[PDB]
Amino acid sequence: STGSATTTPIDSLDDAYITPVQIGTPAQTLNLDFDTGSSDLWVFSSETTASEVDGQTIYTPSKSTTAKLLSGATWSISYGDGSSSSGDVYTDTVSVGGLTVTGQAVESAKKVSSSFTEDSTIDGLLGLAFSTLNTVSPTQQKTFFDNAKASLDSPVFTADLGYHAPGTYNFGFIDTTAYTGSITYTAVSTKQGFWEWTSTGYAVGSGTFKSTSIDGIADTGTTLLYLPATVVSAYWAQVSGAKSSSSVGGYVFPCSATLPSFTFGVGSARIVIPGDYIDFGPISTGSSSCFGGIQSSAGIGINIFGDVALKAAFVVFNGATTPTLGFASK
Repeated sequence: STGSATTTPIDSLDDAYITPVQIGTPAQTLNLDFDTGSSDLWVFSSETTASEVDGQTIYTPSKSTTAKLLSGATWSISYGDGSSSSGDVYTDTVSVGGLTVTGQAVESAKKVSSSFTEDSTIDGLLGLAFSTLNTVSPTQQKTFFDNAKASLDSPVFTADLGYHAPGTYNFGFIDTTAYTGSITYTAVSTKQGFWEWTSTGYAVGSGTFKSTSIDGIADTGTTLLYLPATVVSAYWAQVSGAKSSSSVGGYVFPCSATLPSFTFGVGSARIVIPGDYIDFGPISTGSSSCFGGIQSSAGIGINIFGDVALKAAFVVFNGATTPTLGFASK
């Protein structure tokens, strides 16, 4: 089997991407944030505290003839941005782009933190990291991909995120028309539950490539590119007037600037992030200070190849017995 679904930016900045997901019988379609940095499929629901729902579409398990309470199971998750959610668990039928899993754990939120409430466009998350990170207790549950894997034509999924445009998540096949050149595959460590790999270096604009190992995670659920402070300083030094602002929470730059590209290495291959992808717009409405899309990972404890980096590539998440990642230009 295979599946193929379009993923759409939630706003004009590509702050996140939503993908429609069918849950239950009859189908209830929710727009979920596919997150290769976490491993829980959780949704706003008829159980979510009413004051914490503000425009999201909810899953109502009592209206699904295939929903079953997973007795005694609870979940609770905290994300790197400080947001969180928790609740109980049903199993139900879940379909993505024509690919169906029966008995998928659907984590129903009883509580969500303010940032989730305040984002009416995201109805929940669909985790695509390794199932060892799933938070369901006392019986840990599998991700949608883990449950689908054995049925897929090939044990892979691909992320093809758009810049200010829709893109595609495919399951079970590699669309050879969706990228240019060849796909370069690179080793993955699953020791922390992430799609963790080592980039071979970077370049800023037209500058020379610096060969240096940068361990980090391929994380579709993180907006920006978080790299070591040395690398980030080297980037922003090429932008007149750019500075790190403690009050804003990162590097800002004059909105009048033209940003240089940023290249990262995948083995001997190179992925180029155009400068425009690194512009996240005014820090507040009407400001001429703009927020940068490359930020320091110092204090986060891990480097994160988030959407800014991944949207410059066609990315293969290879869930073979020994997982690997593939990157191609597009």
